[PDB]
Amino acid sequence: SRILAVHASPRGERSQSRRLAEVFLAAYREAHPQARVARREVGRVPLPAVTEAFVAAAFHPQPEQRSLAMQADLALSDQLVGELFDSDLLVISTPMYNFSVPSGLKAWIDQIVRLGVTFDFVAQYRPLLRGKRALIVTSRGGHGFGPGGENQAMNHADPWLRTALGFIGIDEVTVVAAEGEDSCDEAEQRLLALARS
Amino acid sequence: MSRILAVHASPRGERSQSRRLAEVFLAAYREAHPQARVARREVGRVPLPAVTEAFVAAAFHPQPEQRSLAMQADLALSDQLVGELFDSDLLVISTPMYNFSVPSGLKAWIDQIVRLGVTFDFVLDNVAQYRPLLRGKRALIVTSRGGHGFGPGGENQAMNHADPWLRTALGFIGIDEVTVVAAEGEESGGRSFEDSCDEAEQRLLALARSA
Amino acid sequence: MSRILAVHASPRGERSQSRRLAEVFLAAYREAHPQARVARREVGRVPLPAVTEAFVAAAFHPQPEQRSLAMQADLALSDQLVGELFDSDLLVISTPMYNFSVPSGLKAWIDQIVRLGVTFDFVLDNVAQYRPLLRGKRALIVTSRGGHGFGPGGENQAMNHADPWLRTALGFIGIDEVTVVAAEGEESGGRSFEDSCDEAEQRLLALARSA
Amino acid sequence: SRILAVHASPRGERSQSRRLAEVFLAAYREAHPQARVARREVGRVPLPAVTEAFVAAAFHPQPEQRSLAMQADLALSDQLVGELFDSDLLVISTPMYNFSVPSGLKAWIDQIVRLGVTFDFVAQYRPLLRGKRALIVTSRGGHGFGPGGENQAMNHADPWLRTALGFIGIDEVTVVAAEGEDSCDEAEQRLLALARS
Ligand SMILES: Cc1cc2nc3c(=O)[nH]c(=O)nc-3n(C[C@H](O)[C@H](O)[C@H](O)COP(=O)(O)O)c2cc1C
Ligand SMILES: Cc1cc2nc3c(=O)[nH]c(=O)nc-3n(C[C@H](O)[C@H](O)[C@H](O)COP(=O)(O)O)c2cc1C
Ligand SMILES: Cc1cc2nc3c(=O)[nH]c(=O)nc-3n(C[C@H](O)[C@H](O)[C@H](O)COP(=O)(O)O)c2cc1C
Ligand SMILES: Cc1cc2nc3c(=O)[nH]c(=O)nc-3n(C[C@H](O)[C@H](O)[C@H](O)COP(=O)(O)O)c2cc1C
Ligand SMILES: NC(=O)N/N=C/c1ccc([N+](=O)[O-])o1
Ligand SMILES: NC(=O)N/N=C/c1ccc([N+](=O)[O-])o1
Ligand SMILES: NC(=O)N/N=C/c1ccc([N+](=O)[O-])o1
Ligand SMILES: NC(=O)N/N=C/c1ccc([N+](=O)[O-])o1
Repeated sequence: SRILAVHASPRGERSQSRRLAEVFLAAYREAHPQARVARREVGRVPLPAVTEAFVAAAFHPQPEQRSLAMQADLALSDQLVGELFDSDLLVISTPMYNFSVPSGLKAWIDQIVRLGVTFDFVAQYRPLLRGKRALIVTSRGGHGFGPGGENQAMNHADPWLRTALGFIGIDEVTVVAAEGEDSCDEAEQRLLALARS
Repeated sequence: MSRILAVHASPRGERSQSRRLAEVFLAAYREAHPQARVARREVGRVPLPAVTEAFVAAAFHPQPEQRSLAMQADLALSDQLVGELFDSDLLVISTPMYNFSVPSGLKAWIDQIVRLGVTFDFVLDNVAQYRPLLRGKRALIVTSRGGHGFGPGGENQAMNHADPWLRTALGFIGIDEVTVVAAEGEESGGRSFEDSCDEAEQRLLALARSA
Repeated sequence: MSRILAVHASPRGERSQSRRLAEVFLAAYREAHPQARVARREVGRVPLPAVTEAFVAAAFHPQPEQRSLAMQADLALSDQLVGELFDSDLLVISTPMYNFSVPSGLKAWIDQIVRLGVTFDFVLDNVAQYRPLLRGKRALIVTSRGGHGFGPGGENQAMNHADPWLRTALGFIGIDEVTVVAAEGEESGGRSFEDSCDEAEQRLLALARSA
Repeated sequence: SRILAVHASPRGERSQSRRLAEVFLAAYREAHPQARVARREVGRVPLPAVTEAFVAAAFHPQPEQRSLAMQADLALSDQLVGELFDSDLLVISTPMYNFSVPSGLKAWIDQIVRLGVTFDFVAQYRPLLRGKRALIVTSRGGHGFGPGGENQAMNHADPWLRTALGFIGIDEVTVVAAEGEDSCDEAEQRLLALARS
């Protein structure tokens, strides 16, 4: 059982989403002693944004012909994609920042959605990832951003992740949210339950 | 004469359609308002710093005037970015749709300019109650998308977390007069994209002539 | 009353000795010159963009006035950084020694402000002949090092590629009046570092009182 | 024979140092068909600068006690160091930018000089890398920056690299420089000779 854990909060010890995610990971490890966890930090480390060079390389009509410089432009992307390919369960921890996700997490997504690698087209688009599942652990300052919540329509954090993840083939996605920064305890207890299965 | 702040979020240069269309609007605006001020803030071709833990600590410091000089340094870019907004009457954001949202640099720009006590505030009616601090401003969002149907009524409307999300974040700080001009079909190109770009230009020219 | 530009290159905040010592100088300068302008440019706690290929293409464009708007965007930060320098009479750089040189952010700041036709130029006496374009400026470099002997006469002088290198880069654009104030022994601390910091402060106070 | 190639120019096809380095690498591969080359791009990709968090983690008095967040702060560094450990020959290509190296290369060095990993102290310092050699391939706009050159004392590019590399244990270092951007041809031919041995 291989887990990729992507932490999106820039905060360390003080991060609630990171802490909850780590509570899940620890419980998961207890119940699956053989598990491996890979951590990809995108909160405390400045992940590069997509550049024009990246666009030219990633959408190259004949990728086998990419120059060495273009391959260099894609090397981080390839590494990030590889972590995803090698994992069965993707865990993403993230704050809501301004009704969406921290910019580093947007940057991660922008690196791993890759034509001919995690999606393709025939234009109609097709996902290429299979057999993967994801758990999103998110913390929010306010309230009512969840399903049936008063502010659901303002939530462009996790519902957006579902869209992007869905596009590349990850369609089994669970969200666990703590709001009001009781809800945390319900999340933590929800996570322990999820981990022991 | 509205003072304009243009925020360009495509990493692409001459080839950016979102940038190009926004520049059509700005030039046309300039023609009708020779003395109007236009400031440009690049967030696409320039890596804009993400929000860090030090930024959070400074921005949310309970006694703001007591921030160390180091903390002030952590907010210096934010202060510059916010200042540009305060100086402007009309905000123009040019942006691609990247993976059903905006490029990460634009997200980072937003994260820098939503500032407690500066562009929004709150009181405790225990239950924090938020209030926007920007007034008298308007925004124009000029966007380009590879595919089709991300606009209202579109087959893929629910997947659109780019401009609808921008409208929400801007509304939070008090910019609720927001217009969206979108070109679609950029990936397929053809003459359907030419028409879409043509319509976008005509729309932008009308807007510029009346702003 | 010299206008001052302070460029802080340590990633550390309250704990930065190089920053602290420079702030001692600035405060003391302020006390003697209440109306003096002081601008701070953070290059340590803020990731400053490296020079890119697009920057090179724009900065070295043979017809500069013909740069596209995208190219101008590529130089916008550089223009801001250069402008700060032009506005100043005295430049104060605070910097650690990091691996026998300066932190990468400070190197990036330098790479942004050495600009053809702006802070230096050249003619072809074929064999390019360079000329600095900054005049009437002075620099003060305040530095802190973990070890000892990196100064003149020091056992490790030849390993020092921090301030001696800064002096060379600044000289290239026309700042040849450069003073270096160094504290050493920061890693060992003890009372040898206390003395070194004390001497640095006394030196900086004298400089501030006469600048 | 394992090679780590660190390219420092932000320029792609147009980069002279990159091109010369690749001429060497190709020739080296011809003569040592079993060779492996790892490429670490630090010119066209924004390598993060050392931060206060990095300092706190890297100089932690009791590293085995580092929190997960601190380990995250060091994960890139650990990866960069690992590439170095796994290599026999380090090749660095770099422009001279303002009498030194591009800032990305300074940032790389700042990630790989690591207490207890590539150097230690007993204070007296001690290198920890062994059996490695390096080749620096550098391109300069001007002239006379080499040994015995009129401008030698202004050169804080490769002579500085020697210092930093020397500090962690890489003391067999060769510099091949092209100046005046004939010298290139002499470098290229110098590189082919070096590669066939
Ligand atoms: C820059 C920033 C933006 C935020 N935006 C929102 C928001 O849009 N909606 C919300 O409910 N809370 C918002 N918050 C509050 C955080 O979501 C809340 O503190 C969350 O628990 C932080 O996650 P973390 O503990 O993992 O760092 C924001 C906080 C910060 C620092
Ligand atoms: C990294 C990347 C992600 C993209 N994601 C989407 C997308 O999610 N939906 C879509 O319709 N088009 C998408 N596109 C296509 C672009 O939106 C389209 O090419 C757009 O014109 C780019 O804006 P620009 O021309 O101003 O640079 C994407 C393009 C890139 C390079
Ligand atoms: C990444 C790093 C590299 C360093 N390299 C050197 C060095 O090469 N020589 C030296 O004497 N001290 C070195 N030091 C020690 C620092 O120069 C010293 O702690 C200095 O005070 C840092 O400056 P600051 O206090 O303003 O942050 C290094 C420290 C760090 C964190
Ligand atoms: C930002 C910048 C700084 C430079 N600084 C120097 C310098 O200090 N001394 C020098 O001789 N040439 C300098 N040059 C010229 C370059 O070193 C020369 O173009 C070199 O061949 C570029 O390397 P590359 O072809 O691998 O990109 C500089 C060039 C640039 C773009
Ligand atoms: N009910 C709400 O609108 N809650 N919003 C919380 C937010 C949004 C932005 C921030 N912020 O601190 O930046 O807090
Ligand atoms: N989803 C669509 O129908 N059209 N958009 C095309 C996309 C989506 C993602 C990307 N991408 O390049 O990452 O292109
Ligand atoms: N070289 C010395 O004698 N003292 N300096 C200490 C150093 C050198 C490099 C580092 N470092 O932390 O990377 O510390
Ligand atoms: N003989 C010289 O001083 N040569 N210097 C060349 C340089 C230094 C900086 C630049 N530059 O283009 O930035 O070129």
